[PDB]
This record gives sequence, C-alpha cells and structure tokens, in this order.
Amino acid sequence: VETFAFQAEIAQLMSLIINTFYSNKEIFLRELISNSSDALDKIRYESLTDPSKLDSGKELHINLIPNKQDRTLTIVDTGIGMTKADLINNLGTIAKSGTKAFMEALQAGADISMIGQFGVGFYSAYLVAEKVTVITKHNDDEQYAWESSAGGSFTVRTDTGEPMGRGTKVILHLKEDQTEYLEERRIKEIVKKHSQFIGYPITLFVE
Ligand SMILES: Nc1nc2c3c(F)cccc3nc(Cc3ccc4c(c3)OCO4)n2n1
Repeated sequence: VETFAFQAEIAQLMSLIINTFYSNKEIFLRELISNSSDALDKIRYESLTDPSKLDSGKELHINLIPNKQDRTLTIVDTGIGMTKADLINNLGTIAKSGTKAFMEALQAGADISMIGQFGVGFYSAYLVAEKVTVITKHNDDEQYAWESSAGGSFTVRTDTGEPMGRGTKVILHLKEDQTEYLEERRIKEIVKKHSQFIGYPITLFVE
C-alpha cells in the first residue's frame, strides 16, 4: 500500500465539500454517472480505430449497486478505466485548474451543484460518503484500488479482488445519515431527475 498527499488545492476542495452546509446532496449521483459516461465515450471512440480495445469487454454500461449490509453505493462502468499515472498524477493535474475555477465561481455566487462544469465532479462523492474506494482497470495497466477518507491523503494499491475486465467501480461508504441513497425509490428518483438521457444503459440493482 502506497500513501500519497493530495495537492493542497484538492485537499481544500475536499474540505469545502465536507464542511459547507448544502442540503442538495443528491447531485453526487449525477456527477459520478456523468464521469462514467465520459469514460465510456472514450473507450467507444478509441474502439472505432482499434476494435481490439474491446477485447476486455464489449458491453458499455453503468450499474448502480446498493448494499445495505455494508452501507455502500457502488457505481460501476465499463469505460476506459484509469492507469496508475492517472491515479497518482494526471487526475490531480486536471483537478488543480478546475478547483481554482470552481473556487472563484463559488465566491462569485455559484453553488456546489455546478461542480461538474469545472471537471471536478468526482469529489462531490464526499457530500454523502465518509470514504470512497475506486477500483479501476485500463487496458494498458494493472487493476488498482484507490482509497481516501479525505484528511489530505489517499492510498493506491494493486487490487487482488475479482478481476473486472476494464472500467471503474466507485464504492461510496456512506455517511450514517445518508442511507437514503441505498433506497431503490430514492435512486430511481435521482436518475430520472438528473440522468435520464445518458447514452448508455443504467441498471439499478435491487437488494
Ligand atoms: N468512472 C470514472 N472514470 C474516470 C476516468 C477515466 F476512465 C479515465 C480518465 C479519467 C477519469 N476520471 C474520472 C473521474 C475521477 C476523478 C478523480 C478521481 C477518480 C475519478 O478516482 C480517484 O480520483 N473517472 N470516473
């Protein structure tokens, strides 16, 4: 297990998301589905010039998996997936300029729901999750598990769980008072409201 410090700017973003009073938390789901859609567009596009990039799986989809026993909501996609370099360096680089833009917008009168427009919607997971684990596999790299409970650090390890083929699983370890996002009716409401035109099938698993 390797431990890394977030850049100060990303840490500050995560603290803002965790600390600001903001009742409209449900938007986290829209943001992670949008992230999945983006990742799926990428593999779909790349597969047009190189069909063998789909040898790791042809199905392009998003699954939403609630688990009351574990108190987790998992968003799974079969998108392009993330490399170790993404996890350690690249995502952070993109997040830095986005965080700065988002911060300035917020002071100008924007709200937290506009986070996605700045390319840092992933961190909205921390509206509802005390801990986020991300399992991811890109065609050019190994399966990795990224994990953070914020506090300024994240971990990366090689994953030895079930091999996933290709894509990303975002596992939300929900805060004690945010278990509404495990309820079938609540998840369906949120998807219908914010994600109804996503261009990939979204399957909400039942318990
Ligand atoms: N599902 C999914 N696939 C991608 C992704 C991807 F598949 C390729 C490149 C970048 C990506 N960025 C994100 C957003 C993201 C940002 C920061 C993160 C993260 C995911 O996981 C750990 O830190 N996602 N989310």
